[PDB]
Amino acid sequence: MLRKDIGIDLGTANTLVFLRGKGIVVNEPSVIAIDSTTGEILKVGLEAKNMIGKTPATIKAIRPMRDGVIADYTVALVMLRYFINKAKGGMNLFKPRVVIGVPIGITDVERRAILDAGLEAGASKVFLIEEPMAAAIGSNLNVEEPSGNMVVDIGGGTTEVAVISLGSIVTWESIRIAGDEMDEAIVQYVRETYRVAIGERTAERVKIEIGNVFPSKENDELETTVSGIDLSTGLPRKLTLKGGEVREALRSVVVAIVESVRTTLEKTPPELVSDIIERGIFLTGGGSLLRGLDTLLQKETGISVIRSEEPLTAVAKGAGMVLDKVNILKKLQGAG
Repeated sequence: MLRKDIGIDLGTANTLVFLRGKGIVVNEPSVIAIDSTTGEILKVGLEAKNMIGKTPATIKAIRPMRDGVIADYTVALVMLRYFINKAKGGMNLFKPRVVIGVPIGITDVERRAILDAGLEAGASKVFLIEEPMAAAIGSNLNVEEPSGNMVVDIGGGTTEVAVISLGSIVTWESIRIAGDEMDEAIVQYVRETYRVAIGERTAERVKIEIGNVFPSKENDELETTVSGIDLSTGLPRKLTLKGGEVREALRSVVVAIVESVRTTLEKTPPELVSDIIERGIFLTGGGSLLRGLDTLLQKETGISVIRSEEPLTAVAKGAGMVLDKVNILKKLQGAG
């Protein structure tokens, strides 16, 4: 196409870009590294993320997106522009149409900030789409049908729970407790339990390697090691963590997620709840990969929980795909 159609999952942790007719063309951490004094852009993406917790005073590794929205506008803009340009494979004579995912609980001010960023970033037209909706579309769930589709989307910034029907969200809950809060909980557990200071990236690695929320011998037996500073001696220290401890460290976050799902179901229209019981709950998002999360939610809700086939790319895919679905596109907020 001359005018590209782009779908963007601008996450607090990772940014995915879908290009209609090509697929996912961008999959990089939502991090930008700059020279702390001049403001020169040093790196964007993976090379920038690799700097987190390891930068000299002359470099600042920034994650402009937080809680599913723009935390630092000027930096978010530069990052967004970089990713869009990269998605287009170089500037074209015609500015692309762009759809960006947003949390349902986003405010009008936060919405406008993203629309403006999109236009300044080079889009001819920008549209905003709720993440769970994009996630459902990207997963080929027939969102336009009058059939209850409950999606639990856990990203890095927010946990979104929505019951979808007729191309729209009927009931929902949006909490700013997700992937980032999980890493944070691990960092905190280690500090409090062992008086050892570890970084955000080490905590994330632990989450990925042995993160789990359902008790089982298998999960309890999972183990890995973390390295940091023993705050009692000031000496470097390596220690082993087992699944049981990580599950406990994640208890509060899980409780909050379980509660958001339970709360949404309770206020969902009965006919839709009837559909959900038959259809099951769809679990997706990068933050939903915790071991036994589907098992836990199924036990807590009494309803079958099905994991997304492509939990990381669903939102970007849907955002791109909606550009070819007029009936849904028509209802999205836009600018340009």
